[PDB]
Amino acid sequence: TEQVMFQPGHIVRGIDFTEDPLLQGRLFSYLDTQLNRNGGPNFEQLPINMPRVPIHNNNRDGAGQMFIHRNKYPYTPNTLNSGYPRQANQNAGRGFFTAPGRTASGALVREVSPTFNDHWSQPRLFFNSLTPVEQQFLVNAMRFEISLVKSEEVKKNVLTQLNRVSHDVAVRVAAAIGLGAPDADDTYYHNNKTAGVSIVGSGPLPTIKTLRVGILATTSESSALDQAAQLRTRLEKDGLVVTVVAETLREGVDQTYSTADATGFDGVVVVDGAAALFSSPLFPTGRPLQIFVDAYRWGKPVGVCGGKSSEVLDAADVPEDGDGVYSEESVDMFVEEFEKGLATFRFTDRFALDS
Amino acid sequence: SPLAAYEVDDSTGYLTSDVGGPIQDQTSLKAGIRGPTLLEDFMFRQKIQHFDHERVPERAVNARGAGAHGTFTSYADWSNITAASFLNATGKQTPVFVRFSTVAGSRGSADTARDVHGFATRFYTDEGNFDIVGNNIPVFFIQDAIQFPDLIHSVKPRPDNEIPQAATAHDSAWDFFSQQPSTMHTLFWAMSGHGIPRSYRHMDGFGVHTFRFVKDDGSSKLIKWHFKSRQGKASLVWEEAQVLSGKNADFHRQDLWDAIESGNGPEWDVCVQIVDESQAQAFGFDLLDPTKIIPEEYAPLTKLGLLKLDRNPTNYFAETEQVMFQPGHIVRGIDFTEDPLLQGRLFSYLDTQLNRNGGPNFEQLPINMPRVPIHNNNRDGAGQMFIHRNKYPYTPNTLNSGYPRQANQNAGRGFFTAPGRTASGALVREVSPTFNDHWSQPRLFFNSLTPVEQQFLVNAMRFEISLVKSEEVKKNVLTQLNRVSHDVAVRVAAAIGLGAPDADDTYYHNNKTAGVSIVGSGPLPTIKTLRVGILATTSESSALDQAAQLRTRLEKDGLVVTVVAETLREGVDQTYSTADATGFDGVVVVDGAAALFSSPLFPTGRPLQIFVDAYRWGKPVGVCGSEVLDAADVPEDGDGVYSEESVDMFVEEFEKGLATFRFTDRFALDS
Amino acid sequence: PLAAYEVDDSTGYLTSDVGGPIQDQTSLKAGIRGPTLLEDFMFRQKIQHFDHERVPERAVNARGAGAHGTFTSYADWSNITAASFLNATGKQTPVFVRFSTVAGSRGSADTARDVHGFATRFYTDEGNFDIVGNNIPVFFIQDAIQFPDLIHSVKPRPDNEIPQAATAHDSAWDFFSQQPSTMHTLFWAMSGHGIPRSYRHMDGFGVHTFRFVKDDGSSKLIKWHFKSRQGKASLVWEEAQVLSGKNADFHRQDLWDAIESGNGPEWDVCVQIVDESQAQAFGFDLLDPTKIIPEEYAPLTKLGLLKLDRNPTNYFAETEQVMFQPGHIVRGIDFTEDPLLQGRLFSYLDTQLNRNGGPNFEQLPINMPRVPIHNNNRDGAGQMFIHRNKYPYTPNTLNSGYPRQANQNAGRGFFTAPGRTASGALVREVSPTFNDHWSQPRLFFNSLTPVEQQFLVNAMRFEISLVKSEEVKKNVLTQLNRVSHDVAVRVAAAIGLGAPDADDTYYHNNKTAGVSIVGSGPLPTIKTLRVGILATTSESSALDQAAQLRTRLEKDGLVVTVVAETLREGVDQTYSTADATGFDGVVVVDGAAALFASSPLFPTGRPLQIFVDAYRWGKPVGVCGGKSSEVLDAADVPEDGDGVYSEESVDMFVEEFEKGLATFRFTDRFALDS
Ligand code: HEM
Ligand code: HEM
Ligand SMILES: [Ca+2]
Ligand SMILES: [Ca+2]
Ligand SMILES: [Ca+2]
Ligand SMILES: [Ca+2]
Ligand SMILES: [Ca+2]
Ligand SMILES: [Ca+2]
Ligand SMILES: [Ca+2]
Ligand SMILES: [Ca+2]
Repeated sequence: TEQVMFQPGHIVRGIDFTEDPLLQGRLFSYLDTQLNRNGGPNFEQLPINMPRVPIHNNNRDGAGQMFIHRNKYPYTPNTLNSGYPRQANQNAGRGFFTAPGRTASGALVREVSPTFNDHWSQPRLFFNSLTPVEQQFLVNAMRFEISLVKSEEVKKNVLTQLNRVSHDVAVRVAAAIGLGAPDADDTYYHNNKTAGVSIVGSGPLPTIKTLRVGILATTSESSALDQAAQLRTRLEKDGLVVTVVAETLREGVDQTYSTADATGFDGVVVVDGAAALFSSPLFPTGRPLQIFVDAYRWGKPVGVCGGKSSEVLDAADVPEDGDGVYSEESVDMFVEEFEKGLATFRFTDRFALDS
Repeated sequence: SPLAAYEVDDSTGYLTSDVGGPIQDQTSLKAGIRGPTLLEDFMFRQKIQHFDHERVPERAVNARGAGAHGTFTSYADWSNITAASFLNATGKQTPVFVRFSTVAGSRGSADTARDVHGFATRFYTDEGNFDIVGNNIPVFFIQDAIQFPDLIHSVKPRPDNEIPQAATAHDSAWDFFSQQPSTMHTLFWAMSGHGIPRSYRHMDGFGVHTFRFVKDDGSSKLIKWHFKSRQGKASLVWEEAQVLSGKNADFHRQDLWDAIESGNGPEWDVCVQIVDESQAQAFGFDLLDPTKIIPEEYAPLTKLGLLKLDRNPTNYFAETEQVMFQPGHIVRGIDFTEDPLLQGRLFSYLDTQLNRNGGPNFEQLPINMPRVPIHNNNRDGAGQMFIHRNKYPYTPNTLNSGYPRQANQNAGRGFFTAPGRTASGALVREVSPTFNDHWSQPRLFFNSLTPVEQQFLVNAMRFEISLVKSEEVKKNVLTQLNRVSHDVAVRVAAAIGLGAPDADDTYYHNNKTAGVSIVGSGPLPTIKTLRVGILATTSESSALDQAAQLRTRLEKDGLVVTVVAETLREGVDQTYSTADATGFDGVVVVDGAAALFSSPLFPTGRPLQIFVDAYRWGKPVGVCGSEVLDAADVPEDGDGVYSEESVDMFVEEFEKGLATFRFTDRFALDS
Repeated sequence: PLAAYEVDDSTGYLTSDVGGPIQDQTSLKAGIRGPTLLEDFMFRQKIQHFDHERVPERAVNARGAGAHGTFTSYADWSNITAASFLNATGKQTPVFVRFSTVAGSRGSADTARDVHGFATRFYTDEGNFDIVGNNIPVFFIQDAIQFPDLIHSVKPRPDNEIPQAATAHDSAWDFFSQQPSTMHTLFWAMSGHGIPRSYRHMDGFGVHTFRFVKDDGSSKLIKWHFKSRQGKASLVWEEAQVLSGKNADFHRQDLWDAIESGNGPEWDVCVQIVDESQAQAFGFDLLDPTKIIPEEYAPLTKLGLLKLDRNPTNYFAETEQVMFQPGHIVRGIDFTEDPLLQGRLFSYLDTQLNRNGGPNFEQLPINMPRVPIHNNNRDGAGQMFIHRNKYPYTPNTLNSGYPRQANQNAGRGFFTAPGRTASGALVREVSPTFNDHWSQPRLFFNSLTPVEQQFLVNAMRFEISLVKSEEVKKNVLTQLNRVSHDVAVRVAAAIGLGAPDADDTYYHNNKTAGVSIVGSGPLPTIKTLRVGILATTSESSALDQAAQLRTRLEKDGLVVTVVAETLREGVDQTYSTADATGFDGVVVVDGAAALFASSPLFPTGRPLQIFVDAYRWGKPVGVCGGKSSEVLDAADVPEDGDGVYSEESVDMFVEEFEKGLATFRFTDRFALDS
């Protein structure tokens, strides 16, 4: 992984470049930068970089040269090696070839094409295509980052650009930084949308295999660990990755409260045998409840399994009838409902919106 | 062998990039037929990038050299003196690679420079690579490794103008020699024919330092490595070496390559002198001192095995340029000594390879790989070619069950420091007083040379010191030479118009030692590979007939025959224009060519000058079939001068001449 | 010039690189006969440095030597170029020049037969401008992508790395005969241009067509030609072979010495200037680097004087580390679509990463400009600057918009010639206008003198006789025959093959000025030329003669070496170390006549050999004193021979001998094919 050295210059017959000036310059950079990383010119000889076909060429020597070349006439044209290696091109040897319809005309220029000049319509197209909560998250990311910019001039300049994409984005972002948004400039504003760029709108996940479920239990009650073992079995059958959390390790418990965190899970379940936990030298004060509260605040499916739920849900300020909040005595029923929540993945009705 | 797996065949196939994409490489991609070249041309950039990065730093010293592969075969089970696995059974064979080199010249300098020579041998043993990084001279200029940059800066070109190339013939070098008297012994060797060997095959190999042989019972003895050439000892003469440096900079590397290609691969008996630890100061000097030899009179040679070089490299850069030797490549059964020159060497080779290779994985290059499994916790680094399966590369571990396991005197045939070794005293930057005699052994060496040999060494010093501009340095040089031999001081002083200092007899003596003279080592044991130039003419069908008759005879006796004439044709190898006496070990003029001794086809007098140069330089010379000998002012009665009508008779005599190799009576001596 | 970076060690105690005083002569050991200690930091820092002294040699032109100097413009050249270094009569700009061979490694001999580099850096007030040229105006190949093919073929065979610094081997001649574009440069290399007498006696060429661009955007096509003020001179090959052995450092020493004596070499920096409309008007393509513009079609314009007058202080730091680039270009100059030039632009910037081992090679003193640098290049190994601007990106407001963009209209920016265009398919195709590989080789050959043509035939005979492959030799004769049937026949005769039937397609009888060495006439100056005076310590009068000649010769700027059996006052060299290749002219004092008729002090026949060699190689030779027959007879040299002198009078001898030094070579001494 550290030594793999990719290049857009690693192209094959059947593919060609375009005159995208970003692409064009990349072709130089990767070949050159590999000299930096590898410290010499024979980086294509590292195992991870080698091809899976024979190499025939007249490249020689260089630091770290791993081949012993038999051909002692590595120049073209030659007779002393019978004209080998032979040239490959469109008509012989399945050579790479530049698309033959490609042309260039005009002055040799350091000029930008005016066709590149619309920097704002597509940002607006992308924004228009996000759902309302998704638009809010984007506004909030901008509010977070721009509020950390110290220069008032830079912040003003940022609002000027954002406003060219969307007046509303500029207004909402300005609100957090205590500046005024400039007046609407409608040149590039439009209402068009495009498919397949939204995450929130992309629907439930097609598979929940690998998703992580944290089961918060206790060693204080044999009943709680029995619940967690049963839940584990039912969940693991479906390819979910189960972590049972308790105060200390023992058979069946994967993780102590001290090392556990809501970020370790895609869904969190409390077994009702553990309701009492919701201070100790074994974990920070309030840790078990905070794992549940965090998972809820971050949109994850959360639930209590066993039939007794009000104690836990009330301590966590989590409404029993919320979307993505589960309570069932039946392990089977609990898991069936919970797995729907995992595919839904995030319950976005837990996030405030600008009005 | 690591090398077979990495050989790449390009005898068939379409050209590809390094990542296997078929491409072309003859025309740049352009915006129109007369247009500018495009940055998107990856074919151009990958090819030019590789070319732009072909070169690597030359070796800090010994940059000019050539290598070959071969085999070492043990003569015995040497258990009784060493635990070394490669020496543990009669007939046991180990692959070797050897590089020979000069020392001061950069990588494109002439082979026939006057210099110390490197003789570095890698034994790819079944218990690790073992390197003996030796020289063709048994003693070194300096007594402490820390002085190496001083010696080498003084011998290498002056740093303002990088003049002169591959030569000690300048002020700085002789300033160093005259200020650092330890240099005298190696200097005498370099100023002898040992500085200009006839080939790599006609020189011996020496480890220089005292090492230890260590037995499995922990006992040790002190040893000197001496590789004894089976081809004999032979030198050029200095004027021939100078001409050679211009006419064939590649002379030694060509000589070696050709010998191998012809099934005449060079051999050495790999030998040691072996003495007890108690004898470290028993011979009148300290065996930790790398400026001293053990005279053979005090310790004879034990023949351990045969070294044969019999395969050339496939790719010079990948094998010869990239081989990276280290005296730190040691194996169980061998140890170091407290020789301060050897001690510091240990650090230098490991570090300098980072410079050449540009990263730390230089032992992964095929030529540097061992021939046994590697088990260690070395990881990562630029150019990492392995994919290590062990994800717990730390010791001690339980998560990899304790592997790799520690090897030591009692486990896993580990290396171990000789257990009888000790250290005692202050931590000092002081030179042992036992190292202080810088002059007796140079005198021993000089005494041991034949009179003409002593003349040649004197003439070498006369040549070089006359090129020293500084009057003060010249005087200092005579001061030191005079401590070795008053006569050497006198004779050298005469050439530079200075007076020698009065005799200082402190270190004078009349002792001699066997095995250091070239001139005295007798005729060569074989003449195979030696070169005969037959000077002929296209004028006379009879000249060509004569030449071809000589050729049949001489080639059956293993000699390399070159028939020279005005122009090439069937049976003629070389034109006069490209021919030179330095190309030959013997010269024969065929009777029919007597006329040649002006043409637009070669320089005026070239045919005669080849014959005259060969005679002046001491070679066997002859005419097969009066006038030629008169023209060349060569006496018909001369030793190593042949004059016969009978081809068989001529061949028989001439071949004795080739064994004698040099007729030293052609050289004037001081009286 | 680089004074700020000099370090003086003429006084003081030894220190580490961090200024701690230390010693460096004995290792630290556990006891006086003990093992060396790892804690010996004095040892490790010294030896680490030594271990890492070397850097990769240049991929080509590894063997070379450099000096500092000054360029002076002759005029304000505004009317043809915006280049600031050319914008005022008398304007001076510091330069550094490196001269080189091409194929040999470091340590190979100066006097190998080869193309030679002539790379000039102008440290201009608008940036460093490099002209990375050669001593031959045309190059072997027509596309940069072919460079590794040419260089692999010329460099040593890669199994044994043989032969050093030579085209005289199969691969080279295989490549030349398979790639006929090579013929022009090949003919130049086989002429005296392949073995120049010194770096000072050769010219410099940019090779490619470039553009001169005016501030108004208009452009003209130019060829750069640095015309030597020392004259043109070559060695003969046999002499060159001996020199390679006797003095591998010959050209570097010659240059070093000329500068130290106050005879720094000079060139007129010239251009041929033509209109863009003339790119195809001369019967060949100006984009084609295998073609010269005959001077009859476009005369040379003298732009200014280049003079080298200061040697480096440290060869490694200055000469070894200087890193030229044709991409070091300045406002007022631009490139052309020459496909050889085009790819070179990439190569030099990349290859310096190899040599320097890091990206900040422009910060080495020798590579620095003499004007402020303002850019947003940052970090990288070996970063020597401490940049204050903490906003190194454009566009910025946080650094007020600095550095500002420079272009045609502001800040005196470089700009591409605005009339330049491209048109057509993106192609890996050679222009048919490049296809004539033979007419110019023929024009060149036709322009040489008869003995010069013989020398070139003989170079080819020498090299091609060493090619082992019969098929390569036959292919070589096929290509040479397309240039000249007579050349093919004459070369063929040495290798015992038949030349193919005449093919007259590209034969012609046209000639061009300024390409012949032999025809360029006597040297305009004899200052620095070397005279060896052969004497004897056996006769006090021979020493007196040598001394009187010394005075007379040295007065005229000649470098005089007196040779005798042994050194003493007034004798510079012994016979043992003397050689005819060390001299441009040889004089025997008649008091020394007896040595020309055995000694432990030099090789048998040495004194006579020096005289005979000098004669055979065409040099002026003579005897001073009145008694010349003994020496001249022994040397088989005729008294009435041109370039052979015999006078009693020291004054008269020197006047005649000096005319001979300017003639330089007496060509009547060389046999010609019938
Ligand atoms: C007994 C005295 C010594 C002998 C016989 C010796 C022998 C050699 C030989 C034969 C080589 C070339 C190996 C090859 O062919 O690649 C070499 C290289 C080298 N030597 Fe030593 N040497 C000696 C002393 C030293 C000392 C004292 C130092 C430094 C403290 C030293 C540092 C080097 C370095 C830096 C190289 C280049 C190695 C490489 O690039 O792989 N030498 N020496
Ligand atoms: C018109 C033809 C050319 C001329 C006159 C030319 C001239 C030179 C000169 C004079 C040097 C040595 C500069 C110095 O003294 O440091 C040099 C080095 C070099 N050249 Fe060129 N060259 C030409 C074509 C090329 C081409 C086609 C390539 C590759 C595409 C190339 C790649 C190099 C490289 C890699 C070096 C070593 C540069 C360095 O290490 O700094 N040359 N050339
Ligand atoms: Ca193509
Ligand atoms: Ca010096
Ligand atoms: Ca000898
Ligand atoms: Ca063991
Ligand atoms: Ca070859
Ligand atoms: Ca000439
Ligand atoms: Ca590096
Ligand atoms: Ca521009």
